[PDB]
Amino acid sequence: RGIKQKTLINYMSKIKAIRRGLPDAPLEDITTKEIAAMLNGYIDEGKAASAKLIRSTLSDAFREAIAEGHITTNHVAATRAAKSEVRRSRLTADEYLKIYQAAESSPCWLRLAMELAVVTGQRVGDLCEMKWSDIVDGYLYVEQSKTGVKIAIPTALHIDALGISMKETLDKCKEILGGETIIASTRREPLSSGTVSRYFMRARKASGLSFEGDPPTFHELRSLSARLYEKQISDKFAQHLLGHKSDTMASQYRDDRGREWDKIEIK
Amino acid sequence: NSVTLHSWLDRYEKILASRGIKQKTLINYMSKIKAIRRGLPDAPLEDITTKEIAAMLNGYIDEGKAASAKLIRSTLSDAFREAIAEGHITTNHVAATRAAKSEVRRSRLTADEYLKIYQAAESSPCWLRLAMELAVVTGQRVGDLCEMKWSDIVDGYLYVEQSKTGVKIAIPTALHIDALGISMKETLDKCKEILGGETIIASTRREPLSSGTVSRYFMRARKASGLSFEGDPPTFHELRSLSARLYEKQISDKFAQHLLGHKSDTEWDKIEIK
DNA sequence: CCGTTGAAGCCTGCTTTTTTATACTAACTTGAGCGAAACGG
Repeated sequence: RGIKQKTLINYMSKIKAIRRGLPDAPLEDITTKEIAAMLNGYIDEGKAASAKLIRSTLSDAFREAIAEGHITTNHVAATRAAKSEVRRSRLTADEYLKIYQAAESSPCWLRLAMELAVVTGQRVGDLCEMKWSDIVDGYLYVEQSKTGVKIAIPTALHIDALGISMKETLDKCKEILGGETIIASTRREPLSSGTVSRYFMRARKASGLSFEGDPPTFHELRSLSARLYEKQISDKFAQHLLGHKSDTMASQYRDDRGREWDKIEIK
Repeated sequence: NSVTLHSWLDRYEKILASRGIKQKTLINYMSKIKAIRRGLPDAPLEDITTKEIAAMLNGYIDEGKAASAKLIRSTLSDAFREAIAEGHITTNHVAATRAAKSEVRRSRLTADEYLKIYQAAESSPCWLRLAMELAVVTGQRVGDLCEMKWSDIVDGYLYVEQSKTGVKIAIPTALHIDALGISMKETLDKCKEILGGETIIASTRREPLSSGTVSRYFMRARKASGLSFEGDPPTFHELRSLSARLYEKQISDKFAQHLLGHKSDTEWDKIEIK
């Protein structure tokens, strides 16, 4: 079906759980009951999001089965899908500096990757894949991997809510870090995306904070960046920099989720 | 009684013959029907299962021809839908399957590549070079480029009647590509001196040429140049795609759309300050 | 300075007003087992 590598692994992770939670008996013999018995078994453990992906992947498995002469109906399209609200909190500006000072004990690239992920508002994965050759005439050509949307971030961008410049942070990664990638390690070599966030969680718990539910993360730097880019300049600006095009998430990525009250001014 | 699959496919072809469509179009469907003949046994429609339909479909998907599977699946489905209308069966066992999503793998053409092909077209006759520059200066399709007569040119214009869509436009004899070094006027007059016939693009015998030979000989100069690509080597039709790509950065985007013959709208965007 | 009268209060059946849809697609994030680099004897 032409997949993007990683996505394929996700499916296999959901299929390996079905064969372990459901007998290897005939498909036509598989009633709707035995499908909800296993499904609900993962809903009580708090894994509500898991039950949604398992039922969606298992349901599609039967649609293909019906197409190849195996079964007549899908007994998975009869069960309900478990809704799951986001428990991940949002990051604030006053919380950003706190983690900034708690990253002192941490390597140097962590204090630069955090400032570069809030000034450009780029994805973590596409943040560790940007070479110094992707910067021409003061423009940072970034090609996302998720959606695959290309953009150009001008070096003339700075946040007055944190006191950081993109031209000052960029050059601060050429001397301290030094490498083929804007964000390298202590060995002048690239760094995985599943490690840049790891070192960020350490300073989080060490900074001694306190949130409601699931604590923020490195990915939250993209949310805080857009939240500031919406009041600093405009809304049409923090909609293209993130690589977004639709007009449905421009209001969802603006929410607060119950962190800080939406202060309504005279305007 | 009178059932069976094949018996229906014979009474189905006549139905499409009265639909009132293009000639070449009707032929495309026929080639799909013949494939179904040697792809499925001769038995009543109510006996054909969804399994056998997907067994033949996927067989063409694995061979590499995923695109063909889509049309054959979309055509075979129409036959049954018209079969139910007559009262033959009750259900369409083809609407249960799923068409295989195919991605276009025909590489595009650049400016450097075109220059390498035009020069390699030396061994080729004296009408190919003219057909190349013309197909890029007009950005028209190979089908109409062969049906262009010198009578179409009226007071500095170029009346072109697209056969595919049917759009009617007039390309002025003042255009000029500023990237390859070609001029509409200088190109047309070059065809009146060298060629010399009733049609803008003729043969060495002063006679019109088919649209299947214009792109055929173009292929020879493609593999003779010695250029490597990624996927399937571009074709003569790509000159139309290269034409627009150039005019969009030479004049305007609204100009390329009007030149190609489009009406409605349907890479590295810039993030402005405001 | 005890006894009657009226602004409220819940039970039921309506009568509206704000949110979220369905689904592949593509990631992100905290374990834990594992191999190589770098410092202590």
